[PDB]
Amino acid sequence: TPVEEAQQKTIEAITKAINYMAKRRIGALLTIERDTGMGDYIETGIPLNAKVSSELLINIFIPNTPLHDGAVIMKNNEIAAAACYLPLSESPFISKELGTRHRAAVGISEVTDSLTIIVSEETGGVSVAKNGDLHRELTEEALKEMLEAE
Amino acid sequence: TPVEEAQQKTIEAITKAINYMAKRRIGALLTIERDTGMGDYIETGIPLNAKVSSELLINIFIPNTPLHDGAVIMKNNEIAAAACYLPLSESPFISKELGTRHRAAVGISEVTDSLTIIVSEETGGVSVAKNGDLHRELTEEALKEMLEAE
Ligand SMILES: CC(C)NC(=O)Nc1ccccc1
Ligand SMILES: [Mg+2]
Repeated sequence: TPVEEAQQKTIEAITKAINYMAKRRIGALLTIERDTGMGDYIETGIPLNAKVSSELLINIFIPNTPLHDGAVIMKNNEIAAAACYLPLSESPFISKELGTRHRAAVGISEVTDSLTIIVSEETGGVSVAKNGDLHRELTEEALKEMLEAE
Repeated sequence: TPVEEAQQKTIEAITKAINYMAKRRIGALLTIERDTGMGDYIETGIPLNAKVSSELLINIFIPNTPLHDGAVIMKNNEIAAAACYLPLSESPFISKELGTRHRAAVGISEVTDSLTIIVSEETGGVSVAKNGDLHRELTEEALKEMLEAE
């Protein structure tokens, strides 16, 4: 159906952008709003309300640019805003070598049902935060399964 | 009115982005649609349909990124698409040292009433193409006045 084709197109756009950033070890933080509304965090960023594309996602996260500092938040199949604030987790159970990008992803996942994708700037490793937990060292197959499950 | 305030915000966003890119010698090609519809050219690019911001305009044009090659086309207060094709002018009044961005800008200006801004990656100079003419080496003040008058 139209809705299904649109969801698959967005999943493909995300995975392509994530693959590009993982290869180049470009740090990234991408939160997908679900049932819990995140308007209050969207409002902290730069409004975009833009169509999703792998190209736009990549251009947002390029290091040392206006938009790369903070989270992209997606809502209703669009990029709602970039450079958004997310709350930092105080969980003592996050791997100690990880920094604020991952703690922000876990933090928003503690108070929403959202799914957040993180690319490490140190390793290019890809992880997902959901329900207060961080799922690390994901393959492409694993991230896709997570997006389809979501 | 709200229409006039939105226009002023878009002009402020455009001028801030152009000023930033000029200082850094970031090549840019930005066409503002007017009364002649540019749908045929918009459809050649990557759709964004995004709210304008100086930050997004800058991020689009960062060298060696997916979106930087080709024109950004704006429709009113939105970035409609990036990496768009524009036709190349054959006018003999284009300085011979100028490259394809300037020739594309004059080209679209010959078949539309649009206003196109170009930042040279060679010199950082700012120019505008309108009605088949290229006006070069604009001050910040002159550009803003041209946009306000448009
Ligand atoms: C060089 C690596 C880091 N290449 C990848 O493509 N990794 C990756 C990990 C999770 C999801 C998608 C891609
Ligand atoms: Mg002059």
